[PDB]
Amino acid sequence: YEYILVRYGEMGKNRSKFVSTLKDNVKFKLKKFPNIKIDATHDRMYIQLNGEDHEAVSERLKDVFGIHKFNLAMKVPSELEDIKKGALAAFLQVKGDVKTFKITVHRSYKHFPMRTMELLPEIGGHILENTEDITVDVHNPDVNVRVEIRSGYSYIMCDERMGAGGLPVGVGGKVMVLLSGGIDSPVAAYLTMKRGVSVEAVHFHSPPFTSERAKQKVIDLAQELTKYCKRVTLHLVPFTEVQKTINKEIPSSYSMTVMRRMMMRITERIAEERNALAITTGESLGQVASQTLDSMHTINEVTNYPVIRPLITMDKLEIIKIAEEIGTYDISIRPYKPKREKANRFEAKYDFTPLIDEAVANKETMVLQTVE
Amino acid sequence: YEYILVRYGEMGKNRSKFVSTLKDNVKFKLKKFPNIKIDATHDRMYIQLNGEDHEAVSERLKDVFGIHKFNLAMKVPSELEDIKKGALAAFLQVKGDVKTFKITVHRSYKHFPMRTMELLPEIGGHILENTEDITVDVHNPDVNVRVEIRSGYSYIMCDERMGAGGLPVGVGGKVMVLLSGGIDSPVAAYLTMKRGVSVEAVHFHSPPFTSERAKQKVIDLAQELTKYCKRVTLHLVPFTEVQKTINKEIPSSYSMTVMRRMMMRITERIAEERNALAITTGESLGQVASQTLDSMHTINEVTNYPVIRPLITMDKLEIIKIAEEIGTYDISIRPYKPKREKANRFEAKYDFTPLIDEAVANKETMVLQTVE
Ligand SMILES: Nc1ncnc2c1ncn2[C@@H]1O[C@H](COP(=O)(O)O)[C@@H](O)[C@H]1O
Ligand SMILES: Nc1ncnc2c1ncn2[C@@H]1O[C@H](COP(=O)(O)O)[C@@H](O)[C@H]1O
Repeated sequence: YEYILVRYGEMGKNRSKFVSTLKDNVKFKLKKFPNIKIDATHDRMYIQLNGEDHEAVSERLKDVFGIHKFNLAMKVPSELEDIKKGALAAFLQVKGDVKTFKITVHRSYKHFPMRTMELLPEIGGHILENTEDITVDVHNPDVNVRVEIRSGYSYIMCDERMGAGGLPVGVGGKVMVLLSGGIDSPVAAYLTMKRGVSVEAVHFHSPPFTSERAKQKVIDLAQELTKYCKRVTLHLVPFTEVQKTINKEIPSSYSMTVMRRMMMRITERIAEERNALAITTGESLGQVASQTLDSMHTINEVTNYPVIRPLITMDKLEIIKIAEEIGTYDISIRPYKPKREKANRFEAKYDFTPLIDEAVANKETMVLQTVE
Repeated sequence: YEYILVRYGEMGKNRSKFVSTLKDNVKFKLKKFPNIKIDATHDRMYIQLNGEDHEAVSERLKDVFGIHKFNLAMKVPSELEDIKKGALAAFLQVKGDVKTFKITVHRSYKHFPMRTMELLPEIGGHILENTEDITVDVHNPDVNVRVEIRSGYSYIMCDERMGAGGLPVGVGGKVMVLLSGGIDSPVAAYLTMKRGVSVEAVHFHSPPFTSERAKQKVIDLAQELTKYCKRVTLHLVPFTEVQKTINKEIPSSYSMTVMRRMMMRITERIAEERNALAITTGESLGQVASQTLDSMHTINEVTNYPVIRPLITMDKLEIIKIAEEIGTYDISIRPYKPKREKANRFEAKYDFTPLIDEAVANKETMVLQTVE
């Protein structure tokens, strides 16, 4: 009711970069709760509520990567009486079938006048004589009342919620994610972010002979991903001229291979511009619509940038499960052996460099946020 | 008791390559059951048992990638009487608390004299008057007795077992997997195989100042992986001289970066020799012992071969879970920001090409099998 105490996932200078990234991301997520103050130490993040609805704050906190668990806590002055009080207040904030309880005491303030042995019956007694049909269970308690005793101030909590886990978005760096309208790529973007890497999305569209409705899918997908980070930058690359030239200059059996090669070349040029160190795709091995190893081998020739492939060894079912969980599935669902020698030999016949450079120069950038 | 009918995972020329790969892998797995005959059509694989212990065959069948499910079946001639018989025999082969049953009839042979409507009470009646304390349930049956009626011969089955899933090892091609003694790399090798890609393992060891016990770990890990494919080819590359030269020629802050770059260069040279189209690693993002994106970005400079990274966005817990499931965990457990400009500038100072070529020439190859 007074505080939310967030416990970090897992991590010197590495912790600083972790904490301050988490701070900024949490701050941004809760900015529509302007009364809150946040102190983030190297071991714990303290969210001072100052009247702000703890439930409302909780519902937004659970979507932030980098948080293992968090607790709704009471911060009370550190003598027995103020401790007794805070325990009760914390206890009463627990909705649901509440019939039994337990008290647990961590004593970090070693010079506290009373012993844990003695504190137990005291706090229990105070909750007992201030409730109605409620007893204690040491073995099967409904509500665990945990008392952390520190000097000056002490925390009481009963309400432990799971966080999203993973790593604060931004701590690991930045990659470009190749986003398309299928089920896969948004999932891959999501998994990248969960490991603390922020993503900028890159989408190739060919405005005449691809529809606006298909472009809206990608925008909608990028919009949905805003739930998991501060903002999603979406680069829309006009691909139509490159697509046309490939049809004219390249033998048909290789047109798709070269187009994907051209996609990767352009994406690398964007990655450099944006100081991104890798490129994410939703490629996976061995599905009907998934490319062969031969295809992958031939397309990857054009870049020695890491190509992060989160779904590389995942099956359709686990991919769909996640897409459903994160809520990109129903948007995605809207219904709209190559060799290196030959790929090179065909590309030798026309200089795609001006096309590549213009496509980079012509990209449009949207910046999406969760619109509260 | 007479047959095992395997149902395929999921997949023209693509099915042929799938079926015959599965056939060869199953054949190899069951070669110590020499009486068995295997017919594999494009829709089903039939294993004629010919007296061979079906349980023993089942226990080895469940570890073969490419099998969704399989059934212990009876193949009986296709008139009512031989059908009644086979149903009972199939039913009686079911160990466990058997008290109720049900009959289900798929009628693929359209010109079969009797209708499903009539077949139901007949087969049920025959099992009823030939068992003791057993009735039928249409809603909550212990044993489902499924009758597939075809011309000439018909199948009865009650015993549906799950298979390993994934894709027949070999169907997708071949990659080199970089294998080390940690928890990760064997898991990555395993996940690669489950998507139907066979792996050849590559391990760098530096015989004087790495132990034989550490090399035995990798051998043990490769041995354990033989459970999931026909054989594991393990390449042991002597790395000591390259390691020494790096210590002498390279500034210390970059020695590890260059060593890994040298590893990747050698591995690519081996991949080519072995007609492998990619390289698998157990790299993941954002664990304490995992490399940074900067590190990954700088090491990947030296190869434009696909680098398959199955665990790239997995956490420690899911990695450990799998390593435990596949039984590599307890072997692994045995206790034994770089920039491209600087990496290149330092490597410019000494020609590592002769070292790279000799290491490739000096690799030793072991071939491991599951030793029944
Ligand atoms: N039009 C596109 N724009 C951006 N990325 C794409 C596009 N098409 C495909 N991709 C990326 O390439 C991956 C594999 O392509 P595919 O095998 O054609 O589904 C997808 O998961 C996307 O990450
Ligand atoms: N000595 C080695 N031999 C072969 N592969 C290795 C070796 N050391 C590391 N690797 C590979 O590189 C990956 C990441 O290395 P690391 O970040 O050092 O654990 C491991 O998962 C292995 O696939």
